[PDB]
Amino acid sequence: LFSSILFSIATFFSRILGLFRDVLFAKYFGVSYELDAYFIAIMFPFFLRKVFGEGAMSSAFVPLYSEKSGEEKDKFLSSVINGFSLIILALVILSYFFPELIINLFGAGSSHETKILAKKLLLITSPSIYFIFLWAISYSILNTNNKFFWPALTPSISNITIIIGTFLSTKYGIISPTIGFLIGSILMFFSIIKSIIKHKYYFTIKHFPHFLKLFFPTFMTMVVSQINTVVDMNVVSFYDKGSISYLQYASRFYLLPYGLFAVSVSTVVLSKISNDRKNFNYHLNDALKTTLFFTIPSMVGLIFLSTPIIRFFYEHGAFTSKDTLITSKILIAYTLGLPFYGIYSTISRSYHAIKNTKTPFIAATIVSLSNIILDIIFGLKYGPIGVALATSIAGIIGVLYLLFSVKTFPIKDFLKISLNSLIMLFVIYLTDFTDNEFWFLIQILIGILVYLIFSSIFYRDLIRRF
Ligand SMILES: [Cl-]
Ligand SMILES: [Cl-]
Ligand SMILES: [Cl-]
Ligand code: NA
Ligand SMILES: [Zn+2]
Repeated sequence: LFSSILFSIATFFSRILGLFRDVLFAKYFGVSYELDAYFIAIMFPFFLRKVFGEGAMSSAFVPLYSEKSGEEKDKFLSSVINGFSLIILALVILSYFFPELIINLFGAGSSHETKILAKKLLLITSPSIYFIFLWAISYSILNTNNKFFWPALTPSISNITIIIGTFLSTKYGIISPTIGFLIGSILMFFSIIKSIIKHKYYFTIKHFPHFLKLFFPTFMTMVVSQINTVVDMNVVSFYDKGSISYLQYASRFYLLPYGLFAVSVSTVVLSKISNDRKNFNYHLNDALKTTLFFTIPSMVGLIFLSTPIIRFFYEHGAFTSKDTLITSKILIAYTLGLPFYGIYSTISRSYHAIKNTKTPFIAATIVSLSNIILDIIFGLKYGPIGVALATSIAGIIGVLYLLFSVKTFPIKDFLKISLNSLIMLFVIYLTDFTDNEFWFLIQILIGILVYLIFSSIFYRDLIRRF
């Protein structure tokens, strides 16, 4: 629909801007115990943000808010706000009085100086949760009114404040981007405060229990799917200092091709399932093909060009050649799972599309359990790269479960796409001559052209018919 395209525009801007935030992190801080500390401090809010944000709450909030009429709707809203305010307040109190609990939750293995600094920053990040939660509620209200572009854009506020703090980091140090994180949350809330403050306030949580009853199922899938990144970070804290920062650089960069190829391309087609349930198996079939068509070649390219890509974006200022080597290898480790997490995401969102919460949940559980196990075994011994690989392998396991669940997969088109991807690989390999920092961009363009040529050869009849 119109709102999906608009949503992609808003999200695209916010994520590219986010990338610039990370790039400046590499420039001004590189890999350091202090950036580790900053990451630990912001993880708790960010964990909460990612869980609730981008309309996660909406799924349960929309039906219960929109249905009500009169000032019972206003009462409902106030009930939710008050309830969450209670939980949040408890959290912030606990944070201030037992910061070692929070620190150990996210960075148990980090060094002494890192933990001290992370406490200091925690004092600044803790209040952000309240504003993030209010931002999430406000967001939902907007979704009831079918406004999607501007809410989707608000994350850019946070990115700009953090960026600015990074620019001021040469004057104030690590605390500047932390205060920027805080202020960023505040301005994100104020940007859409009107959706909340127009209604009246009632001193009650009367409807909060019902809201929790309905919300809980979507909450559990968000927690389980997200908890993995917390586990990854926690585990790598036990490796040499700077590991958290390595993993954050690699994963934040990795989230661009994942978000673009493993999720976004499959959105449009997936919409059909919601409107045409009777043909789910057929529609799902198509979706999978779409996913593969993008994820398999990308992976190849990303792996073949991981080092030059990483060097182009990150190797400035404090970020050093050693950091490029290490981060590039981590990025490969994540990228090996790209097609598997694409398939995973497609099947999961389709099941969600036919009102099935059980299977996506179970798959999430398998992936999370596997990732914790493999993070222990491989992460502790082999550090960041081991953690990333654990994530990818876990993805493979989840894919096997889901594939045995839906009992359908486009084998023929998988083979054709893999073949075209290896032709592409062969051509880009042959063209690896100049060894110039800017050469990889050309190599991507060449690769795209090769891949589309041979795809058009192997899909001639499909292009003609359509
Ligand atoms: Cl950040
Ligand atoms: Cl209710
Ligand atoms: Cl009710
Ligand atoms: Na992992
Ligand atoms: Zn109620």
